[PDB]
Amino acid sequence: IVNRYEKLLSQRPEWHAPWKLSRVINGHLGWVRCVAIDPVDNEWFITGSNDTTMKVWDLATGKLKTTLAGHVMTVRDVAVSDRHPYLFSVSEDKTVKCWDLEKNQIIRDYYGHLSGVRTVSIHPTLDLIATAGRDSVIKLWDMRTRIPVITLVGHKGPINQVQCTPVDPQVVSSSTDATVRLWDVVAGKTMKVLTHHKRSVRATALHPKEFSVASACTDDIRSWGLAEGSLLTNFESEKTGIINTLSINQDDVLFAGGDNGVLSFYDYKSGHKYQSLATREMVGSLEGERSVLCSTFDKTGLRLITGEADKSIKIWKQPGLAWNPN
RNA sequence: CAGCUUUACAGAUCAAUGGCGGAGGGAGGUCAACAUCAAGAACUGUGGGCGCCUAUAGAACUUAUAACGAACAUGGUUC
Repeated sequence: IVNRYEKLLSQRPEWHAPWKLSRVINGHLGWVRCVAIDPVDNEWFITGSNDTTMKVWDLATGKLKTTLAGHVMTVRDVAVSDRHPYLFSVSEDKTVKCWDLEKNQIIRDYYGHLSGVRTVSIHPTLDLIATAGRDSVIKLWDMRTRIPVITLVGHKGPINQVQCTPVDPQVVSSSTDATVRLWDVVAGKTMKVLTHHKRSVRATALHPKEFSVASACTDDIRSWGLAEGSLLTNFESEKTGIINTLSINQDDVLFAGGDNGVLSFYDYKSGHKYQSLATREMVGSLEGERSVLCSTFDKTGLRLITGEADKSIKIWKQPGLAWNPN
């Protein structure tokens, strides 16, 4: 309609600074298909991989702190907790393990997932984590009693990212069924099922200050306030690659990594793509490989960290692009 | 052999003041329920001074070749 387009044209987005590559830390001998940082501090960030390991990394130096070898198969995801000094990690060996960070050694392997487990999210407020695998089910664990407390049946296929919010919409799943769910853990049921994607929403992330949750199928990055479970915006992601990552920055600077490796940045809520970045790879590696598989920002937000399939981790420092809608 | 404090004693006037006072058990069970027993050598309250000082106090148990055991098993997890 003309009534909306005109309005869109009238409104302007804020000039977010562009992004330039800063650090590249070829250290893993495998994909680096998870990355995470400490809520409390931003000194280190760990990165689980197809190595089977996960390595810890000092941001400032870029130096490899230490390794951790508590899986058999490849690590798919990790989550350092704000409220406790535990690092949860999870691998396609079906193990959702829990590393003490006072001793850097596993403690509570949680057992229950029938098959390769894709993501963890620690609940920001509770002493409870949430994991989901190709199982097609998101189980919540009491961390003390290392048992699945509840489980969330709804989904009809493998479930990827499964973020935890502190409100009522306490889990924000995202499947290959292309539904992204909002659940009520307490009710033992769904509350609202965002079906707006076309394909496997293989990426989703909570906004820090804004109580919303960007989510990405093969192209269209939707983003939504999950209070009602209502759409907020659609991003200009029109011919970008298969969106692997979908991290959001503190300053409303949503990042999206592709299977292409084209690092695409967007103003959040606007839905305005305001940068593209061509990937890079090593002289030995192939041009098809290069692809940002996992990524996240620091708590401040000036450094984006992208794990790419070059067996690398690339950290990114910081005139905006013209609007032009449909 | 003097002095004062307590019991055992008559019969008292019984005020005065104390102390034993709502004055009423003891010994024990291979009997329970609860609490609590590894922490700044580490305890608990009380007010007052304003999470911390200063007086009150209380305190059973376990500990310095460090422990509830002058005793010694088995698991689970990683390496």
